[PDB]
Amino acid sequence: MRALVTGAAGFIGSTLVDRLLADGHSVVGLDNFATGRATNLEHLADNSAHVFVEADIVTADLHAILEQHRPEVVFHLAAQIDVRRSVADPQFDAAVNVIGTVRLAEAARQTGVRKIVHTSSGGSIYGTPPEYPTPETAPTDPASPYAAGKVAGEIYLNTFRHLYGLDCSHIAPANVYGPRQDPHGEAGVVAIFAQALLSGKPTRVFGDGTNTRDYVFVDDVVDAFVRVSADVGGGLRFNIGTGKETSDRQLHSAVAAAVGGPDDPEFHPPRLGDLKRSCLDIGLAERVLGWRPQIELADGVRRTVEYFRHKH
Amino acid sequence: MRALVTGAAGFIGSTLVDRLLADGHSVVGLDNFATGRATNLEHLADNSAHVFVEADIVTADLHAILEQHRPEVVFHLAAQIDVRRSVADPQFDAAVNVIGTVRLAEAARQTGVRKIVHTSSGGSIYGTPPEYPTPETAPTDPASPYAAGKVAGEIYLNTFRHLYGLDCSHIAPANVYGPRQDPHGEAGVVAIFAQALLSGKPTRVFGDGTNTRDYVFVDDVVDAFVRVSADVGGGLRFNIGTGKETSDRQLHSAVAAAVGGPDDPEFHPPRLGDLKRSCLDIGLAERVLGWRPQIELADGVRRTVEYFRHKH
Ligand SMILES: NC(=O)c1ccc[n+]([C@@H]2O[C@H](COP(=O)([O-])OP(=O)(O)OC[C@H]3O[C@@H](n4cnc5c(N)ncnc54)[C@H](O)[C@@H]3O)[C@@H](O)[C@H]2O)c1
Ligand SMILES: NC(=O)c1ccc[n+]([C@@H]2O[C@H](COP(=O)([O-])OP(=O)(O)OC[C@H]3O[C@@H](n4cnc5c(N)ncnc54)[C@H](O)[C@@H]3O)[C@@H](O)[C@H]2O)c1
Ligand SMILES: O=c1ccn([C@@H]2O[C@H](COP(=O)(O)OP(=O)(O)O[C@H]3O[C@H](CO)[C@@H](O)[C@H](O)[C@H]3O)[C@@H](O)[C@H]2O)c(=O)[nH]1
Ligand SMILES: O=c1ccn([C@@H]2O[C@H](COP(=O)(O)OP(=O)(O)O[C@H]3O[C@H](CO)[C@@H](O)[C@H](O)[C@H]3O)[C@@H](O)[C@H]2O)c(=O)[nH]1
Repeated sequence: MRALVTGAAGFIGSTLVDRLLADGHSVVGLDNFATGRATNLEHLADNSAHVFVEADIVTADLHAILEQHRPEVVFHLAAQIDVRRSVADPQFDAAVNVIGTVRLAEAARQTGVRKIVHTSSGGSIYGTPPEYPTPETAPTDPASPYAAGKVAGEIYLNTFRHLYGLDCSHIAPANVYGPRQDPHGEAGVVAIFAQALLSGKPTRVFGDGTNTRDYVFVDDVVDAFVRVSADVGGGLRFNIGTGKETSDRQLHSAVAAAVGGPDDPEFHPPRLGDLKRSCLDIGLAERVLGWRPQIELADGVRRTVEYFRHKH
Repeated sequence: MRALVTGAAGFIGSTLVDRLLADGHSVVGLDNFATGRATNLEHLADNSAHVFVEADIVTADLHAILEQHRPEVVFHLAAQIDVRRSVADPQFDAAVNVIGTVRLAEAARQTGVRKIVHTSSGGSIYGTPPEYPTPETAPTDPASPYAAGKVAGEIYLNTFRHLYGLDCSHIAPANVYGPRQDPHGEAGVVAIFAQALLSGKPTRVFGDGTNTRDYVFVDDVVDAFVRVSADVGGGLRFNIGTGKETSDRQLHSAVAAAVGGPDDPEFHPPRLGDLKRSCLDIGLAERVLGWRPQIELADGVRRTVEYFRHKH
């Protein structure tokens, strides 16, 4: 099939691009390099089944782009991804994450696109949820502008589905980690710990370091995108995670074990917008998509540390 | 108290301004005259308790404005209001209704505003709902971009409530009508019918004319706004309607009776984006706010026709 990936120059996006090409699809990648990296795509230079478009989803002529390339499925990964940034500038986060999504949907509905696969935020959209692990039936309750914009994106796509019959599904990942995640990003703790511990630079947790997340490996997340791209799970959100909680402190220890050396992070003040706990019920993805994560944290961390070590 | 009304030059906005002034408040009205009219406020020219600011919520320095005027309550009525327009240009609708709301919330949380009263759309946010009359407990299921943006607005304000403790409640009206509603557009059917029939100009219904809405008089909606402006019903949405369905055909008959004119509408094609039925369960507003609509359709329609007959 023909696929278009927004945020294609990014961590998850470039990984998804590689997977789709392997699966025999032709791919158009779209990115403005806000946080993505050309090196994530540089190996594709001579592949005729791949075309890259440098474009900003907020302002670009998405209608013209989609009219040219006629993607059957659009995988929408382009976003402002930093929670703290969204607090600093909710307007900008909303422009990229809400307006960008709306413009893409409006383009897609006019150009024969079959389905948009949205990227929500399983890790943040439920806010402080009524239970853990958190199922998709739990109400959204965002507590950061980033989380709100992701919810708004889902709703707008659901709307276009009613309005025009433009199919959509929402991939809602937990905390994604692995190769190609920006070591110099403001977010992505696994990458941050790995890079710093390899370099012997200081590491820090926030609060008492008890804050928990659900750490899911990139290759597993990519598989979920592929599964949901077919005519299945239409109209629905799927939590994509492991259903296992790992504290800031516990993760540090695991990364230290993989790198070697000391396991002694600093403790810094909590950050406004960040939730205390995150753990996803992944039953729906199993039942409906046949999706299950293959990579356990210890293995994923080893893989990620090794990757960083080699590239370092 | 100090109050600021966005959309103050509009139909509901100007009516609310009048009420707030009568209740002894100082009022700042804010509008860009996208759909509002200076004539709706011209009677206030010599009232020292009223100040008007011309500003576009999408781009104006709202922080500066709130820092100057220091409202305790912001009544947020500024919006793109036309469902079909939202279908024709979802980006523009999203810019005004989502981005505008986000910017206002970001301004308000910085200037010591106690509460924002949002205006949602009870009539559209539920889409095709599970039951009629529809309670607030029914899931939102928007089927127009306008409805989606109203839902997104709610969610962002709920987010700012978590983030900063900026209080919010969502007034979610059904179909509001009465004096000052503009008769010259495609929205505001009661006004359209009333002025056209008085003028002997053609009228029309859409589809088979059986579509229903819940018609609630402007003064009733204004009272709900005032009631919810106190520290009451924090974090909640309130359906503001009558809980009675009137079809397009029945409405036309009602307006024709009030005017004393012919009841012979043309029949035009359906409008994409328009729901078939809309009816609100108003129990929650009664319980929490002590609010009930006083004005029955027959009486409200009479008062609406009179507005056009007495108009300067
Ligand atoms: N990494 C995680 O833990 C995680 C978990 C849940 C959700 N997500 C979502 O997954 C998606 C991919 O995130 P990631 O982890 O790969 O981060 P990333 O920053 O590597 O990927 C985001 C990509 O979007 C691009 N982009 C940003 N704004 C753009 C714009 N206006 N126009 C065009 N392109 C733009 C960036 O340049 C980047 O390449 C995002 O939607 C993110 O919100 C990530
Ligand atoms: N009329 C109804 O049936 C009804 C019911 C439910 C919801 N609402 C909501 O009630 C509010 C008022 O609607 P109305 O019926 O009075 O219509 P209206 O068009 O008279 O009022 C909207 C006002 O907002 C102003 N405005 C629009 N965009 C603006 C911007 N970018 N910056 C500043 N001002 C801007 C317009 O100029 C106008 O004065 C809106 O939020 C609308 O969505 C209306
Ligand atoms: O130096 C650091 C950085 C982070 N953390 C902790 O690591 C966790 C994860 O933080 P971060 O890597 O910044 O990710 P999140 O803010 O949780 O959000 C990520 O995971 C979400 C999952 O839904 C995505 O939506 C977001 O885009 C993505 O940035 C938190 O508990 C932080 O306190 C540390 O202890 N030390
Ligand atoms: O010439 C006309 C115009 C409208 N209608 C009918 O009247 C009804 C009401 O339509 P309209 O006045 O355009 O309002 P809505 O599209 O229902 O939306 C209104 O009511 C919502 C209630 O929440 C608000 O959110 C919106 O801002 C407001 O425009 C519909 O069934 C139309 O078919 C006619 O029969 N003839």
